[PDB]
Amino acid sequence: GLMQFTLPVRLCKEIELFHFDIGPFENMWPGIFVYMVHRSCGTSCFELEKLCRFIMSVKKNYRRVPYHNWKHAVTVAHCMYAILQNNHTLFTDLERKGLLIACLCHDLDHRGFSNSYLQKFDHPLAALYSTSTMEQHHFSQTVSILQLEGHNIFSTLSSSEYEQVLEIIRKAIIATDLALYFGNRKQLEEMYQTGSLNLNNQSHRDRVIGLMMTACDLCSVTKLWPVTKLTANDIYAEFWAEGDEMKKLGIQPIPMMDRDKKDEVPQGQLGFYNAVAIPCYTTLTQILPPTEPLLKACRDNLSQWEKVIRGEE
Ligand SMILES: CNC(=O)c1c(NC(=O)c2nc([C@H]3CCOC3)cnc2Nc2cncnc2)cnn1C
Ligand SMILES: [Mg+2]
Ligand SMILES: [Zn+2]
Repeated sequence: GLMQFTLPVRLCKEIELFHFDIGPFENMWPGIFVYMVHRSCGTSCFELEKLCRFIMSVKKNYRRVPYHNWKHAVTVAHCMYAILQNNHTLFTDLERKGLLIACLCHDLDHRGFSNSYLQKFDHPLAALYSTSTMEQHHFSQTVSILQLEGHNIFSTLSSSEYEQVLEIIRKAIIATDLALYFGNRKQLEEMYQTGSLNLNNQSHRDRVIGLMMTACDLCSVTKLWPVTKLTANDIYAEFWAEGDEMKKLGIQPIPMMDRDKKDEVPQGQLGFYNAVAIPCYTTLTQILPPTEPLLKACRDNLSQWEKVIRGEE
Protein backbone atom coordinates (compact mmCIF):
# COMPACT_ATOMS: atom_id res chain seq x y z
CA GLY A 1 0.00 0.00 0.00
CA LEU A 2 2.65 2.56 1.17
CA MET A 3 5.41 0.60 -0.74
CA GLN A 4 7.09 2.83 -3.43
CA PHE A 5 9.98 1.79 -5.72
CA THR A 6 12.94 4.24 -5.38
CA LEU A 7 15.79 4.23 -7.90
CA PRO A 8 19.32 5.51 -7.15
CA VAL A 9 19.75 9.28 -7.57
CA ARG A 10 21.23 9.16 -11.12
CA LEU A 11 18.42 6.85 -12.39
CA CYS A 12 15.69 8.85 -10.49
CA LYS A 13 16.88 11.95 -12.51
CA GLU A 14 17.92 10.47 -15.94
CA ILE A 15 14.74 8.16 -16.17
CA GLU A 16 12.69 11.39 -16.76
CA LEU A 17 14.69 12.27 -19.92
CA PHE A 18 13.69 10.83 -23.36
CA HIS A 19 17.33 9.62 -24.00
CA PHE A 20 17.64 7.51 -20.80
CA ASP A 21 19.30 4.06 -21.31
CA ILE A 22 17.90 1.38 -18.85
CA GLY A 23 21.45 -0.07 -18.39
CA PRO A 24 22.99 -3.58 -18.56
CA PHE A 25 21.63 -4.89 -15.19
CA GLU A 26 18.63 -7.05 -16.38
CA ASN A 27 17.43 -7.60 -12.73
CA MET A 28 16.76 -3.84 -12.33
CA TRP A 29 14.45 -3.56 -15.43
CA PRO A 30 11.28 -4.89 -13.67
CA GLY A 31 11.63 -2.29 -10.88
CA ILE A 32 12.24 0.48 -13.46
CA PHE A 33 8.94 -0.49 -15.19
CA VAL A 34 7.01 -0.59 -11.87
CA TYR A 35 8.62 2.76 -10.92
CA MET A 36 7.32 4.17 -14.25
CA VAL A 37 3.74 2.76 -13.76
CA HIS A 38 3.61 4.19 -10.15
CA ARG A 39 4.50 7.81 -11.35
CA SER A 40 2.53 7.65 -14.69
CA CYS A 41 -0.58 6.00 -13.29
CA GLY A 42 -0.46 5.82 -9.44
CA THR A 43 0.37 3.21 -6.72
CA SER A 44 -3.33 2.01 -6.93
CA CYS A 45 -3.48 1.30 -10.76
CA PHE A 46 -2.37 -2.36 -10.31
CA GLU A 47 -2.12 -4.88 -7.43
CA LEU A 48 1.70 -5.20 -7.03
CA GLU A 49 1.42 -9.03 -6.33
CA LYS A 50 -0.36 -9.27 -9.80
CA LEU A 51 1.72 -6.63 -11.70
CA CYS A 52 4.96 -8.34 -10.52
CA ARG A 53 3.57 -11.72 -11.67
CA PHE A 54 2.49 -10.18 -15.05
CA ILE A 55 5.95 -8.56 -15.65
CA MET A 56 7.86 -11.84 -14.98
CA SER A 57 5.59 -13.94 -17.28
CA VAL A 58 6.00 -11.25 -19.99
CA LYS A 59 9.81 -11.34 -19.54
CA LYS A 60 9.70 -15.22 -19.85
CA ASN A 61 7.88 -15.01 -23.26
CA TYR A 62 10.52 -12.67 -24.84
CA ARG A 63 13.29 -14.73 -26.53
CA ARG A 64 17.10 -14.32 -26.42
CA VAL A 65 17.39 -12.52 -29.78
CA PRO A 66 19.81 -9.66 -30.39
CA TYR A 67 17.30 -6.75 -30.73
CA HIS A 68 13.64 -7.91 -30.30
CA ASN A 69 14.20 -8.92 -26.67
CA TRP A 70 13.12 -8.09 -23.09
CA LYS A 71 15.49 -4.98 -23.06
CA HIS A 72 13.65 -3.56 -26.16
CA ALA A 73 10.26 -4.12 -24.44
CA VAL A 74 11.34 -2.01 -21.42
CA THR A 75 13.19 0.58 -23.58
CA VAL A 76 9.98 1.08 -25.64
CA ALA A 77 7.84 1.32 -22.42
CA HIS A 78 10.20 3.99 -20.98
CA CYS A 79 9.81 6.24 -24.11
CA MET A 80 5.97 5.98 -23.69
CA TYR A 81 6.52 6.88 -19.96
CA ALA A 82 8.52 9.99 -21.03
CA ILE A 83 5.84 10.99 -23.63
CA LEU A 84 3.01 10.52 -21.05
CA GLN A 85 4.92 12.45 -18.31
CA ASN A 86 5.66 15.43 -20.70
CA ASN A 87 1.92 15.48 -21.85
CA HIS A 88 0.32 15.13 -18.37
CA THR A 89 -3.28 16.20 -19.10
CA LEU A 90 -3.80 14.99 -22.74
CA PHE A 91 -4.43 11.25 -21.78
CA THR A 92 -7.12 9.39 -19.76
CA ASP A 93 -6.39 7.08 -16.76
CA LEU A 94 -7.22 4.04 -18.95
CA GLU A 95 -4.87 5.26 -21.72
CA ARG A 96 -1.97 5.69 -19.21
CA LYS A 97 -2.62 2.11 -17.80
CA GLY A 98 -3.12 0.59 -21.31
CA LEU A 99 -0.17 2.11 -23.21
CA LEU A 100 2.65 1.21 -20.74
CA ILE A 101 1.38 -2.41 -20.81
CA ALA A 102 1.03 -2.26 -24.61
CA CYS A 103 4.67 -1.17 -25.00
CA LEU A 104 5.92 -3.87 -22.57
CA CYS A 105 3.90 -6.51 -24.52
CA HIS A 106 4.29 -5.15 -28.12
CA ASP A 107 6.93 -7.73 -29.35
CA LEU A 108 6.03 -10.80 -27.16
CA ASP A 109 7.60 -14.03 -28.57
CA HIS A 110 9.36 -12.24 -31.48
CA ARG A 111 11.75 -14.67 -33.23
CA GLY A 112 13.95 -11.98 -34.91
CA PHE A 113 12.22 -12.36 -38.34
CA SER A 114 10.03 -9.97 -40.38
CA ASN A 115 6.41 -10.60 -41.48
CA SER A 116 7.97 -11.06 -45.02
CA TYR A 117 10.23 -13.92 -43.83
CA LEU A 118 7.20 -15.70 -42.15
CA GLN A 119 5.18 -15.43 -45.48
CA LYS A 120 8.14 -16.63 -47.67
CA PHE A 121 8.86 -19.48 -45.21
CA ASP A 122 5.08 -20.34 -45.12
CA HIS A 123 5.11 -20.21 -41.27
CA PRO A 124 1.81 -21.32 -39.65
CA LEU A 125 1.42 -17.77 -38.11
CA ALA A 126 1.16 -16.36 -41.74
CA ALA A 127 -1.89 -18.64 -42.48
CA LEU A 128 -3.57 -17.69 -39.15
CA TYR A 129 -2.96 -13.84 -39.73
CA SER A 130 -2.50 -12.57 -43.36
CA THR A 131 -1.31 -9.03 -42.34
CA SER A 132 0.43 -7.59 -39.26
CA THR A 133 1.33 -11.30 -38.69
CA MET A 134 3.81 -10.96 -35.76
CA GLU A 135 1.75 -8.06 -34.34
CA GLN A 136 -1.51 -10.08 -34.15
CA HIS A 137 0.64 -12.86 -32.54
CA HIS A 138 2.05 -10.33 -29.96
CA PHE A 139 -1.50 -9.15 -29.06
CA SER A 140 -2.57 -12.88 -28.78
CA GLN A 141 0.35 -13.61 -26.42
CA THR A 142 -0.63 -10.53 -24.33
CA VAL A 143 -4.28 -11.72 -23.87
CA SER A 144 -2.94 -15.24 -23.00
CA ILE A 145 -0.61 -13.98 -20.23
CA LEU A 146 -3.50 -11.77 -18.89
CA GLN A 147 -5.66 -14.97 -18.49
CA LEU A 148 -3.04 -16.95 -16.46
CA GLU A 149 -4.48 -17.31 -12.85
CA GLY A 150 -3.20 -14.33 -10.74
CA HIS A 151 -2.06 -12.28 -13.84
CA ASN A 152 -5.22 -10.23 -14.54
CA ILE A 153 -3.78 -6.80 -13.58
CA PHE A 154 -7.03 -5.22 -14.93
CA SER A 155 -9.45 -7.41 -12.81
CA THR A 156 -10.52 -4.30 -10.71
CA LEU A 157 -11.82 -2.32 -13.80
CA SER A 158 -15.57 -2.26 -14.69
CA SER A 159 -16.56 -4.70 -17.48
CA SER A 160 -16.62 -1.77 -20.05
CA GLU A 161 -13.36 -0.08 -18.88
CA TYR A 162 -11.80 -3.61 -19.28
CA GLU A 163 -13.05 -3.80 -22.91
CA GLN A 164 -11.77 -0.25 -23.68
CA VAL A 165 -8.27 -0.99 -22.24
CA LEU A 166 -7.93 -4.34 -24.21
CA GLU A 167 -9.01 -2.35 -27.32
CA ILE A 168 -6.44 0.47 -26.63
CA ILE A 169 -3.74 -2.26 -26.23
CA ARG A 170 -4.84 -4.17 -29.43
CA LYS A 171 -4.73 -1.02 -31.62
CA ALA A 172 -1.44 0.08 -29.95
CA ILE A 173 0.29 -3.25 -30.74
CA ILE A 174 -1.09 -3.55 -34.32
CA ALA A 175 0.19 0.04 -34.98
CA THR A 176 3.81 -1.19 -34.28
CA ASP A 177 3.55 -2.94 -37.74
CA LEU A 178 5.83 -0.41 -39.57
CA ALA A 179 3.93 -1.25 -42.86
CA LEU A 180 0.90 0.68 -41.33
CA TYR A 181 3.07 3.61 -40.04
CA PHE A 182 3.52 5.31 -43.52
CA GLY A 183 -0.23 5.75 -44.19
CA ASN A 184 -1.01 6.63 -40.52
CA ARG A 185 1.64 9.40 -40.53
CA LYS A 186 0.40 10.74 -43.97
CA GLN A 187 -3.22 10.94 -42.71
CA LEU A 188 -2.03 12.73 -39.48
CA GLU A 189 0.17 15.10 -41.61
CA GLU A 190 -2.95 16.19 -43.67
CA MET A 191 -5.19 16.38 -40.53
CA TYR A 192 -2.75 18.70 -38.66
CA GLN A 193 -2.03 21.05 -41.70
CA THR A 194 -5.67 21.39 -42.96
CA GLY A 195 -6.54 21.94 -39.21
CA SER A 196 -9.04 18.97 -38.97
CA LEU A 197 -6.92 17.07 -36.29
CA ASN A 198 -9.29 16.62 -33.28
CA LEU A 199 -8.23 14.64 -30.12
CA ASN A 200 -11.93 14.31 -28.95
CA ASN A 201 -12.52 12.30 -32.19
CA GLN A 202 -11.78 8.64 -31.14
CA SER A 203 -10.55 7.62 -34.69
CA HIS A 204 -8.13 10.64 -34.36
CA ARG A 205 -6.71 9.68 -30.91
CA ASP A 206 -6.28 6.14 -32.32
CA ARG A 207 -4.09 7.59 -35.14
CA VAL A 208 -2.16 9.81 -32.59
CA ILE A 209 -1.66 6.81 -30.26
CA GLY A 210 -0.52 4.73 -33.29
CA LEU A 211 2.13 7.36 -34.08
CA MET A 212 3.27 7.49 -30.39
CA MET A 213 3.75 3.67 -30.62
CA THR A 214 5.93 3.96 -33.79
CA ALA A 215 7.89 6.76 -32.01
CA CYS A 216 8.41 4.65 -28.83
CA ASP A 217 9.22 1.53 -30.83
CA LEU A 218 11.92 3.23 -32.96
CA CYS A 219 13.26 5.22 -29.90
CA SER A 220 16.73 3.46 -30.12
CA VAL A 221 17.46 6.10 -32.87
CA THR A 222 16.77 8.94 -30.30
CA LYS A 223 19.52 7.90 -27.77
CA LEU A 224 23.03 9.38 -27.37
CA TRP A 225 25.20 8.36 -30.35
CA PRO A 226 27.15 5.61 -28.47
CA VAL A 227 23.81 3.86 -27.41
CA THR A 228 22.31 4.22 -30.94
CA LYS A 229 25.47 2.98 -32.77
CA LEU A 230 25.73 -0.13 -30.54
CA THR A 231 21.98 -0.82 -30.78
CA ALA A 232 22.34 -0.58 -34.65
CA ASN A 233 24.77 -3.62 -34.50
CA ASP A 234 22.11 -5.61 -32.53
CA ILE A 235 19.33 -4.78 -35.10
CA TYR A 236 21.70 -5.64 -38.09
CA ALA A 237 22.60 -8.96 -36.35
CA GLU A 238 18.89 -9.92 -36.72
CA PHE A 239 18.56 -8.52 -40.29
CA TRP A 240 21.66 -10.50 -41.43
CA ALA A 241 20.37 -13.74 -39.81
CA GLU A 242 17.03 -13.22 -41.68
CA GLY A 243 19.07 -12.62 -44.89
CA ASP A 244 20.96 -15.91 -44.26
CA GLU A 245 17.56 -17.68 -43.86
CA MET A 246 16.20 -16.00 -47.05
CA LYS A 247 19.25 -17.42 -48.99
CA LYS A 248 18.44 -20.92 -47.53
CA LEU A 249 14.94 -20.59 -49.07
CA GLY A 250 16.80 -19.69 -52.37
CA ILE A 251 15.86 -15.93 -52.30
CA GLN A 252 18.27 -12.94 -52.61
CA PRO A 253 17.44 -10.85 -49.52
CA ILE A 254 16.90 -7.08 -49.67
CA PRO A 255 20.19 -5.22 -49.04
CA MET A 256 19.41 -4.20 -45.37
CA MET A 257 19.49 -8.01 -44.60
CA ASP A 258 22.54 -9.15 -46.71
CA ARG A 259 25.67 -9.39 -44.50
CA ASP A 260 27.82 -9.20 -47.69
CA LYS A 261 26.62 -5.54 -48.04
CA LYS A 262 27.83 -4.27 -44.57
CA ASP A 263 29.71 -1.45 -46.49
CA GLU A 264 26.21 -0.02 -47.45
CA VAL A 265 24.96 0.25 -43.79
CA PRO A 266 25.89 3.92 -43.21
CA GLN A 267 23.88 4.89 -46.36
CA GLY A 268 21.00 2.49 -45.46
CA GLN A 269 20.81 4.26 -42.03
CA LEU A 270 20.58 7.70 -43.84
CA GLY A 271 17.62 6.41 -45.93
CA PHE A 272 15.98 4.99 -42.78
CA TYR A 273 16.28 8.29 -40.75
CA ASN A 274 15.08 10.30 -43.84
CA ALA A 275 12.24 7.93 -44.94
CA VAL A 276 11.04 6.69 -41.46
CA ALA A 277 12.44 8.18 -38.19
CA ILE A 278 12.73 11.99 -38.95
CA PRO A 279 9.21 12.11 -40.50
CA CYS A 280 7.86 10.09 -37.47
CA TYR A 281 9.26 12.45 -34.78
CA THR A 282 8.51 15.61 -36.91
CA THR A 283 4.72 14.78 -37.17
CA LEU A 284 4.78 13.66 -33.48
CA THR A 285 6.41 16.99 -32.35
CA GLN A 286 3.82 18.98 -34.38
CA ILE A 287 0.94 17.12 -32.56
CA LEU A 288 2.68 16.88 -29.13
CA PRO A 289 5.15 19.78 -28.86
CA PRO A 290 6.86 18.53 -25.62
CA THR A 291 8.17 15.41 -27.50
CA GLU A 292 10.58 17.71 -29.47
CA PRO A 293 13.68 16.25 -27.71
CA LEU A 294 13.08 12.91 -29.59
CA LEU A 295 13.27 14.87 -32.94
CA LYS A 296 16.44 16.77 -31.82
CA ALA A 297 18.17 13.50 -30.70
CA CYS A 298 17.15 11.79 -34.02
CA ARG A 299 18.58 14.69 -36.11
CA ASP A 300 21.85 14.49 -34.04
CA ASN A 301 22.12 10.72 -34.89
CA LEU A 302 21.45 11.42 -38.62
CA SER A 303 24.33 13.93 -38.49
CA GLN A 304 26.55 11.23 -36.84
CA TRP A 305 25.76 8.78 -39.75
CA GLU A 306 26.53 11.63 -42.19
CA LYS A 307 29.98 11.89 -40.39
CA VAL A 308 30.57 8.09 -40.68
CA ILE A 309 30.10 8.33 -44.50
CA ARG A 310 32.42 11.42 -44.86
CA GLY A 311 35.25 9.20 -43.43
CA GLU A 312 35.33 11.36 -40.18
CA GLU A 313 34.35 8.11 -38.22
C1 LIG B 1 11.73 0.44 -43.79
N1 LIG B 1 13.17 0.43 -43.92
C2 LIG B 1 13.94 -0.20 -42.96
O1 LIG B 1 13.37 -0.87 -42.06
C3 LIG B 1 15.43 -0.09 -42.96
C4 LIG B 1 16.24 -0.23 -41.80
N2 LIG B 1 15.72 -0.31 -40.53
C5 LIG B 1 16.40 -0.10 -39.38
O2 LIG B 1 17.61 0.25 -39.41
C6 LIG B 1 15.53 -0.27 -38.15
N3 LIG B 1 14.31 -0.91 -38.28
C7 LIG B 1 13.51 -1.02 -37.19
C8 LIG B 1 12.16 -1.66 -37.19
C9 LIG B 1 11.54 -1.71 -38.58
C10 LIG B 1 12.09 -2.99 -39.16
O3 LIG B 1 12.62 -3.74 -38.06
C11 LIG B 1 12.22 -3.13 -36.84
C12 LIG B 1 13.96 -0.51 -35.94
N4 LIG B 1 15.14 0.12 -35.81
C13 LIG B 1 15.97 0.25 -36.90
N5 LIG B 1 17.20 0.84 -36.77
C14 LIG B 1 17.93 1.17 -35.60
C15 LIG B 1 19.12 1.90 -35.71
N6 LIG B 1 19.89 2.18 -34.67
C16 LIG B 1 19.41 1.80 -33.46
N7 LIG B 1 18.27 1.13 -33.21
C17 LIG B 1 17.54 0.82 -34.28
C18 LIG B 1 17.61 -0.24 -42.29
N8 LIG B 1 17.59 0.03 -43.62
N9 LIG B 1 16.33 0.07 -44.02
C19 LIG B 1 15.93 0.06 -45.42
MG1 LIG C 1 7.41 -5.54 -33.51
ZN1 LIG D 1 9.35 -3.33 -31.19
